[PDB]
Amino acid sequence: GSSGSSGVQDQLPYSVTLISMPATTECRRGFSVTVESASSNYATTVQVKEVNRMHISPNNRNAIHPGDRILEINGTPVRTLRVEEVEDAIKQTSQTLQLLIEHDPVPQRLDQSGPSSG
Repeated sequence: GSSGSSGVQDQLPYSVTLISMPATTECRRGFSVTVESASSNYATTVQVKEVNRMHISPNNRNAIHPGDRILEINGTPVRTLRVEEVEDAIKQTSQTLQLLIEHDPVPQRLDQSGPSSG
């Protein structure tokens, strides 16, 4: 009922994020998204291309960010929401835009050169 994503049981840690902001301040949205369909017509995967902290806000700016992956939009599975659907949702510039970002515990894969010499 409440939650559910091909796995009700509990395994390994995880931190989910949810951002619910009203419209996008008129005009066009503030951030762009990527739609992958592999070799089909519907959606298969969504990724955050660009994101503006000014167009959005210092509140949802922490939750969302460029590089993450949108699991659900407005409270719906993108893995099922046809491309047009995944895009239309964004077009909505007069309604509460909900974005569910997934945050993993694992550390950020950075370089591999610490403080040399001792």
